[PDB]
Amino acid sequence: SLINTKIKPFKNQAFKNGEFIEVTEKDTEGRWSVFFFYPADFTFVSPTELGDVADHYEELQKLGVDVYSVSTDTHFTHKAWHSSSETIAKIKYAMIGDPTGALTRNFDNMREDEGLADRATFVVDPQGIIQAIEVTAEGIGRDASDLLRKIKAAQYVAAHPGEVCPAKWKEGEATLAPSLDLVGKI
Amino acid sequence: SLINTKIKPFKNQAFKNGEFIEVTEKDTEGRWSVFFFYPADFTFVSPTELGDVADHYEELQKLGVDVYSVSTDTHFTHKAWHSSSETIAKIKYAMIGDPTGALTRNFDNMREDEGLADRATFVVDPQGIIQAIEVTAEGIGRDASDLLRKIKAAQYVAAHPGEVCPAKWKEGEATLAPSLDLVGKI
Amino acid sequence: SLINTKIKPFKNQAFKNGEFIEVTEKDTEGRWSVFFFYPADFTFVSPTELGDVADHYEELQKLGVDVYSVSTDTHFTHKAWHSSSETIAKIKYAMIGDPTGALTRNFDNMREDEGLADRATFVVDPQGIIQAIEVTAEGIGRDASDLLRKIKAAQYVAAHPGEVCPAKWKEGEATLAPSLDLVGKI
Amino acid sequence: SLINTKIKPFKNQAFKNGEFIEVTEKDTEGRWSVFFFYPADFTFVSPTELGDVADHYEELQKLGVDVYSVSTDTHFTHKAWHSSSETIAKIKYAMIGDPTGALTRNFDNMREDEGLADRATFVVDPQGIIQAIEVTAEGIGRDASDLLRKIKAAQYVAAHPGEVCPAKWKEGEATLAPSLDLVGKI
Amino acid sequence: SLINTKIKPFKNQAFKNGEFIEVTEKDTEGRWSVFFFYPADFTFVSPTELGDVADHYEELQKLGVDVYSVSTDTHFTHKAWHSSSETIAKIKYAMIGDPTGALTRNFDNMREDEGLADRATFVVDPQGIIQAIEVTAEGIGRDASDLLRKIKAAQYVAAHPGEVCPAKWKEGEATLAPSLDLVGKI
Amino acid sequence: SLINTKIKPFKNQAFKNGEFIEVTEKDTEGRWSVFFFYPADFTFVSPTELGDVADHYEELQKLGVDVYSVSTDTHFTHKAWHSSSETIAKIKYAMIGDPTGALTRNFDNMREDEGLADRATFVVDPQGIIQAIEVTAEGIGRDASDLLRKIKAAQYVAAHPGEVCPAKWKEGEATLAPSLDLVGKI
Amino acid sequence: SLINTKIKPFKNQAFKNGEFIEVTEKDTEGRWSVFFFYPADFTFVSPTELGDVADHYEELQKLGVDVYSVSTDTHFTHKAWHSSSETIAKIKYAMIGDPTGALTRNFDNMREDEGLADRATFVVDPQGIIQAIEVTAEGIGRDASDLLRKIKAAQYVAAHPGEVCPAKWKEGEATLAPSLDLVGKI
Amino acid sequence: SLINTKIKPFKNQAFKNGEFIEVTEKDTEGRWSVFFFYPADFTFVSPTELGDVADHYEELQKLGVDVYSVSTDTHFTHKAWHSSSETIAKIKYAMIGDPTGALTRNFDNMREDEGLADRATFVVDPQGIIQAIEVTAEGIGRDASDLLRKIKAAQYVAAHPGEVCPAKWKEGEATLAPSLDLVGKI
Amino acid sequence: SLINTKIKPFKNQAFKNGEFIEVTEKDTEGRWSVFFFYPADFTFVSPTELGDVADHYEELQKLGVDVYSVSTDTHFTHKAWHSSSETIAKIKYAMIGDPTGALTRNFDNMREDEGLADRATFVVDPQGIIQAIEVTAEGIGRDASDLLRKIKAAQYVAAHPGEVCPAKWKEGEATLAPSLDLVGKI
Amino acid sequence: SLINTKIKPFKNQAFKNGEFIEVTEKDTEGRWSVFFFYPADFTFVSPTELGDVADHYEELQKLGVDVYSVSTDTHFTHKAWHSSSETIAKIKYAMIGDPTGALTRNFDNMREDEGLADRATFVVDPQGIIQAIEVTAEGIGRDASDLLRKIKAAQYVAAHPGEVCPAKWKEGEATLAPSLDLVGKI
Repeated sequence: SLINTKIKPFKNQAFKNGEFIEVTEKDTEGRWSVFFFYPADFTFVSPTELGDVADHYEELQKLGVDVYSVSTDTHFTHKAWHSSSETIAKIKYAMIGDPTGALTRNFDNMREDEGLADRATFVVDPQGIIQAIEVTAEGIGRDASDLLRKIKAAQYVAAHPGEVCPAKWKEGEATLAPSLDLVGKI
Repeated sequence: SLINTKIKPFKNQAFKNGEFIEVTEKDTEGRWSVFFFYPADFTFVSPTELGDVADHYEELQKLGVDVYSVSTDTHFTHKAWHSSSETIAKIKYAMIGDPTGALTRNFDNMREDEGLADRATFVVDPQGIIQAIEVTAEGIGRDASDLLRKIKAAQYVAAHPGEVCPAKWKEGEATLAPSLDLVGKI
Repeated sequence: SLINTKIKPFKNQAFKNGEFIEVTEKDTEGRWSVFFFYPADFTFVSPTELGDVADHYEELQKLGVDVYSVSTDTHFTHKAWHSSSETIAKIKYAMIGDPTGALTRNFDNMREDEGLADRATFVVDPQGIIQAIEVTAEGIGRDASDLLRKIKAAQYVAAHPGEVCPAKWKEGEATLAPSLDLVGKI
Repeated sequence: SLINTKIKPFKNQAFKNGEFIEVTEKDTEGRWSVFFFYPADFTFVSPTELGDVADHYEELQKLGVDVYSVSTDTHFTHKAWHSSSETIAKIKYAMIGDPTGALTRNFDNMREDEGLADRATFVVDPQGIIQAIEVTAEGIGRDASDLLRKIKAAQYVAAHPGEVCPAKWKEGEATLAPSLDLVGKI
Repeated sequence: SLINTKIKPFKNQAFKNGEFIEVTEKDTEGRWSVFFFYPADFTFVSPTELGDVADHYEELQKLGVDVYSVSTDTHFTHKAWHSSSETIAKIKYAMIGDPTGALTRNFDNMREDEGLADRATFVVDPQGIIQAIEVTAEGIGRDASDLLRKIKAAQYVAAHPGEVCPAKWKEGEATLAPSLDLVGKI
Repeated sequence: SLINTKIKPFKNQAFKNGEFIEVTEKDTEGRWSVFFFYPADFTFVSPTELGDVADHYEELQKLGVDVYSVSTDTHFTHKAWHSSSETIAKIKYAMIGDPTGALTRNFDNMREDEGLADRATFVVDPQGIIQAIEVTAEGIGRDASDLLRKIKAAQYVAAHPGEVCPAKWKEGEATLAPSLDLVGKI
Repeated sequence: SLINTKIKPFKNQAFKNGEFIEVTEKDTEGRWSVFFFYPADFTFVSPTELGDVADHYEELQKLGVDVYSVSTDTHFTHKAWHSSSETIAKIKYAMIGDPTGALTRNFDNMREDEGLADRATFVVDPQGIIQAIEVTAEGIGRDASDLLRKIKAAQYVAAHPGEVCPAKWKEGEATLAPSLDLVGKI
Repeated sequence: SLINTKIKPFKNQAFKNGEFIEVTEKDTEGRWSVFFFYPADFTFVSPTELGDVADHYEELQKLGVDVYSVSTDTHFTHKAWHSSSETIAKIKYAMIGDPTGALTRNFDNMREDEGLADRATFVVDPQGIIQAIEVTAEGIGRDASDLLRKIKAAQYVAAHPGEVCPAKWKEGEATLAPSLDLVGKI
Repeated sequence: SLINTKIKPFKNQAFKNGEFIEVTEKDTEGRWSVFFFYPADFTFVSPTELGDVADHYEELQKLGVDVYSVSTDTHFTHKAWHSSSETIAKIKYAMIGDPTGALTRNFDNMREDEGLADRATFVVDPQGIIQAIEVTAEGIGRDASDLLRKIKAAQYVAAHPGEVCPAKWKEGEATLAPSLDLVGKI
Repeated sequence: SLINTKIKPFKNQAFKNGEFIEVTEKDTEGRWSVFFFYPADFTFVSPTELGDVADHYEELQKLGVDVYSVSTDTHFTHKAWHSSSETIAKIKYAMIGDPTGALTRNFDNMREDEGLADRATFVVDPQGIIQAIEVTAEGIGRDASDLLRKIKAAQYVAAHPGEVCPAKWKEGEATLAPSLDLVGKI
């Protein structure tokens, strides 16, 4: 898998809050990032997923997490989608266009027979290492609240070497401190 | 991503409720299956994840879903861990041993430098097609509840061709019906 | 050059007068076809080129010519564009989506560094042979009147073997009857 | 195709206004150039095409555009043809001989089975970049007026970065200015 | 060299006494042939050579010999040259056009850097076997008289197996009858 | 063809006027040379050919032309043949032995199924460039007088740049002076 | 065979007397080493073998020999086994975990179809050279006292260059001094 | 390792009790075999080992075990060695000669830089499966008694399906009956 | 070495008793044959060797042995040499001409840098198997009497299976009988 | 053939007059050497051949010729053979062992299917060049007296440049002085 591997350099145009910009791996350095891939603009499941992420974007930014949604459509298409759909209109993060498919292939996420990216999400830490991955079938929407829980645990372990987050962990709950004595006792 | 691909043939020994059994892809045919990979027996995060799934086993069995946990330890080791650990003793699903690492590699889930599988979960349908995937870093435990939501979502899309489950879908909530009129409307 | 070569098999989804249909080379056999490639939807020059063609569609149809616009965007995007743009709304011909870029590559017309098709037009006869080709730079708009002239010339030499259309030929003007005596005399 | 690519180096013999000269890519550097390929000397369609260009040569020269006709015939043959045909007689631009076919293949315009070049026109800017391409079947003549419209549009875009020419643009007509806001509105 | 080898199949367009015909290796079978290669039409040395051969055509036809001149020019060019030159107009044999260079290459006679054939002559017997080869530099004209002496010698050995024509041999002169007795006696 | 190419270096043993000498490319530098190949010593046609050349040796030497007869026999064999054949005895030039076939292959003159050289002659100028080539069948003898005309024609054009020898040219006749004005005239 | 070859570099985690340590080839430099491979933890023959060795561990240490048991199980497993089994509990040497199977493949001792190491023992001298090898089938336990005999013999020939140990050799008994005179005598 | 693999086919000349014979794999089928390799005849350690094996030949024969000693010497050398050596003379089993090194290489036992076999012993059961392997360095002689124990253990397991022999097992001691209940117990 | 290998098919021209013949391997089948290679005709050591063999030809023929002398010269040269030399004149066996070098190379006897065969002798039995080989430097002549001792020895072992000829063996002396007693005795 | 090639470097153990030594190409530099290959020790023919050579050791030594017998047996076997055979016991030259078959292969003298050298003899000069070769079948013994003749003739041609030894040459007999005049007269 790509788990625990460094993301690859990339260069893409994106639509973000009314303007076109260029995004590269340099923009991710030193930051937590979420690469949110979806099949295509103007579809059915994708907007509700992108809307869901938008509903948690202020919390993600406060956590120092940037979000980049990615599809194989052009940034021009994203711009138009943003103007015509009310749920896409609330998006204030960068919507990356990946028409050559290089960003999508970098994440091993292209459905070759369709020219579209699969429904996948990648959490990337400040050193660019992928810490959590989620991929679902075409007809199955993702859940932003699950993404957030995983991000908080990833941030928690980064700040607490020697500790690990048990299943279901949430801020305030007990963690584990790996030791030779704890081996077999849990 | 192995999303939307058929699982490959396999034959592994396993430990299940007191005895050793052989498990192959034939056992998965016609059923919903969950392949739950974890790094190693007698560790910290893993036990909590395995117990968490055990807590939902009744629910999963009622959904006609079989659980197969997998690690590169042997089935002998799984039996030993099942005797000495409170949490592991409550496991009633099959614990597959994958010492050759072939099962783990079939799922592109091997940490080659460690000889251990990554923390990955695969939801597989009755036709052997992978419908959902989740992979997390070593120190981040999974949450069985998220898994259950995706499973139900998958079973719903399988039972209702023409319908897809939007973001955060839960049984009882509206679904979407892809059509030409819906394009751009959501 | 692809001049005088037969078009290759293809299968693509498209938007046409309110509905999504599938187009293959079988749909072009026995008819005159114009493949009209453009970079991307929601752009600037492309809209004018598509409208210009739509302005001549009545004429092209009387001539028994089908038109297929092609871009690497999806058919969903075309539909959204057909609804938000007043000039695109007048397109009554098929708008083919080519997200995998296969069709575009068949016509050797892909700008690989952009994942977008170049501004090219191909006139194909009923036998599937390419009789005319036009390609212009990104910022230069094509002229539909010019396309029509080429089509009529191609249709003339088609129906009148042994006869060829000289420079500036139009419907009704003098043609040439290639013979040994005329050699070197013009 | 070769759209937006730089022309390759070449060195060929040509007949021009009563004398034999050598033409290389250095001759095109700093100037706008049209490479006009035709199948063969002493034929039928070609004559009317080369003459049509000669009729527009004054205009082309005023626009700083040179013209180079090309066929796989030798320069000797061009000289004889110029001195035996009233139409070819009025040609003042360079008539290049490409007996090795190298120039023709550089432009990917060789009919390998006949050893003759196809009816292709290439508009090359002062930096050697190909900005417009036209290819027609053997029995279809080209129109020099169409060529002039493309050169003017090409020259205009080169002189006005940030501006593009819509379909059917002519000197003095409204041009487009690609903005983020214009996306989807045109 | 190609001495004593069978010519390869070919299919070219040629000019012969006011008309255009097709020439294949099937037209040579059953007869004596002379393949006369020259650089280019409308030149200097070639006409004198083609004319010289024309001055011996009568004698050759009597000897059942067919002459085919070959250059990389087209058959159209040959027709135009026939008309414009006093010496060329008296050519009654077939003038083959080899624009693809295939025929010239079958005889290993192409000057690759010029795209023109070298000054070479090949004498081929009724079975397609090359019996004599002559090749001279660009500025060295051939002599039809010598061609005839060789044609006669070739025809003599063909009709008199066991006998060979010594140096300088000519019709009605002492030939040689190879035998074990003559070894080292001549 | 090997026409207009430079001979390759070589180092062979030869028999000349009663002694064994070594001949290399150096020996040809700055001198006109004729490489006279023949199949084998003690044969039939070859003696008469080698004798014919012997008769024109004065004339050739006077013209600054050296003669080298070549066969795949050794130099020992040449001496023996020079001592037993009245005609061979008159040979004053060098008889090269090419047992390895190297020299013969340098001139692309080997009958591979026999290990013997074909009946071929090469005229080489002082710069080592092949200016004339003649090859005949096994049973056909060569005519020295034909060689001299070509040698003279070769020497002429070498000392009269800009001028070319027409067909049948002989010392003391009208040569051609190519130009843009003589194109088509002749 | 790997007999008389140097061990390859390796890096593994081990369990030793209550703690986890890292072992590499560096740790064996300058000491006699025994690499004791076995199939899997929590099994039947293996425990008795490991215990057999533990019972000889004091004598081995007096001989300056370190012992490393190796299986493809993890070091966590070894710890659990050390706590749960009475015979394993008496092991005071390092228990190496080799989940990648690298150490195992270095010694060409992997049962590829099981992902388990074979029942093999290797004696390695201070310079890392293998001086003795033993491998038995899955069902055949090894005898630690035979190991010791070979170790003592390996140490003897090492400290006495010029002497070899005959069969059945025990400390104190006669040895041989290879000489030319001793050839064929014994 | 070659453990648990089937021996390959071979054909070698051997010396056995005064005469020369031929041994092949066929001779090992249905019986127990011990392939005893040694470096060279007329040496020091080897004689003592071969003699040791001789001392146990009765015991081995009663056990149904055939013994083949192997070295890269010829069978001629073996005979001569069997005459001049008191120890070798007492050998009554087959002494295989393997000058091509083929038999030795089948058992992966060749010291390539010496052309001599290493000191290795293989125990092969009636089905040709290698059950035990022992290899010692040049100066370390083997012990026949340990071979016997291993053979008896190999025979006991073969004759007692479901049982395995623990460390230090000898006829009359406790064996193990692998079962799920025993996992972790020993 | 070629010793004990079968000769390869060949077809060469040869001179034998005043006539030219063809020799192939069919000629050698069922007969003892001697292939006598020498560097070149008309030399120095060769005649004496060929003459030496000729002095023994009557004895050889009586023993059913044929002789084929071989050199890379032609059969014509052999004929000439047969007339001019009193020694060669006595040769009654076939003198094979091998101008292509194939026969010589079949016997791995070519001096590549000279194009001449080395001084080698090969004795070939009726089944085409090479039983004796002799090769000497350029200046060392061979001795036919020794060739005769070998032929006789080879014939003896062929007609007396189980018997071998000791060193110096000659018609009449005692031979040896390979067995088991004579091992190490002689 | 290895005739006229330099011997390759080698390092081998050997038995020489009661002691083992090491022989390398160094030992042959500056001296005449004879390498005598034979199949195997303790055989039948080889003994007589080796003794025959020993009978000529004095002579050979007085000539500055060293002898090295070679077989793929070890030097240990040679020693034992030198002690159990009256005739091998009289050998005073070096008996090289070549169990790796490397020395034997350097002289292209290995019977691959037996692992033994063929009966071959090589005479090497002070510069390490092979001047004479003799190879015989298994059952054909060599003659030392013929070897001696070739050795003397080889020493003569070396110490007398310009002279060669005719067939059957023995010291004190006529030699040949290779020159242009003698060509053909012998």
